[PDB]
Amino acid sequence: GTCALPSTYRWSSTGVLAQPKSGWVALKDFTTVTHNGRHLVYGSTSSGSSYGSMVFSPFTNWSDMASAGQNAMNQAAVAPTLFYFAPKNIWVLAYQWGSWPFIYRTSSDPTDPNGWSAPQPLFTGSISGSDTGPIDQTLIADGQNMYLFFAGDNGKIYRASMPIGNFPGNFGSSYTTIMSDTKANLFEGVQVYKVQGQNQYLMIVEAMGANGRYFRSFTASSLSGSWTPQAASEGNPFAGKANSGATWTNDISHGDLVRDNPDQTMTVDPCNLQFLYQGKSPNAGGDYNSLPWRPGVLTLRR
Ligand SMILES: O[C@@H]1[C@@H](O)[C@H](O[C@@H]2CO[C@@H](O[C@@H]3CO[C@@H](O[C@@H]4CO[C@@H](O[C@@H]5CO[C@@H](O)[C@H](O)[C@H]5O)[C@H](O)[C@H]4O)[C@H](O)[C@H]3O)[C@H](O)[C@H]2O)OC[C@H]1O
Ligand SMILES: [Ca+2]
Ligand SMILES: [Cl-]
Repeated sequence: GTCALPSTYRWSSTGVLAQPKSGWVALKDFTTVTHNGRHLVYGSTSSGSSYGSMVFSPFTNWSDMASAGQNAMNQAAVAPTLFYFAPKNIWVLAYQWGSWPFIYRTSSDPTDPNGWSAPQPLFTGSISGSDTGPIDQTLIADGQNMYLFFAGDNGKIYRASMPIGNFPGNFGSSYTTIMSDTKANLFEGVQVYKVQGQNQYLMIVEAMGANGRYFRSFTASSLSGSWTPQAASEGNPFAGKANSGATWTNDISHGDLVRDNPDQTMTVDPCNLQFLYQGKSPNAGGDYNSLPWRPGVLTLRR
């Protein structure tokens, strides 16, 4: 009853799933789990001037995302990562920008945008040759170690680790540079998952293609191991204009595979793979920060 990841990906897509509430021009950078049988989605927001964050009211079907309440967080958690940390029975929301490069907060109730604890440092390091600094963290643990992965808008992917028993905690300043390519090839939006039923981990990285944003995939047998390109070109992407089946967007950008198990292992089921992504009208132009990004969901066609 186990499935493998395909070598070539083909998706079908929803249309735009929701419009930003009054005061925002974009919904972005989604992170999602299933919580009590419902979709639980955090994201960045943009007013065009600054980024903030929000959580949607829980909803059972993606087709009902359009009517879900949009609940602003009073303290911004830009480009968030949401998961349940089972060893301490606590929810974790990690994010960028504030007192430290990466930050996290904890909660016993992840549906509440303002029930999160005081911010704690997640990462305090700095990288070279980046206009942004550390960007788009994710967190993932195996049975032994908690890993931090992140990007730098500069062609590099970075990794840090600690024994799981030391988490929640600060990774500190140290990191490993694990991948290095052109800025376009390894840009941002990095995510890492355990492939359920396989001795395999899946990494996806957002790249800048000729036709728009797309994702390149890599696999590893271990979270500390080397990453092998999988579907890693614009013509044969993990997800992009070439294979999304989306008509409303030519961009497949920063989001999260749908995680049915909300825990720190970031486990995905290759038999029912879905991708909650951000896209935008091909006609939308202007300053990056003002782009009208919207949620969509891809469903893998097997
Ligand atoms: O609490 C306070 C903090 O909030 C504060 O955080 C700072 C907030 O501003 C941050 O600057 C942003 C860095 O990230 C950028 O997003 C990039 C922009 O570039 C995009 O890529 C471009 C797309 O178009 C192409 O043509 C072009 O070639 C690409 O480069 C990319 O997709 C985005 O992710 C934002 O635009 C910046 O506003 C800053 O880093 C934070 O430090 O700090 C103080 C603290 O007290
Ligand atoms: Ca993310
Ligand atoms: Cl490491």
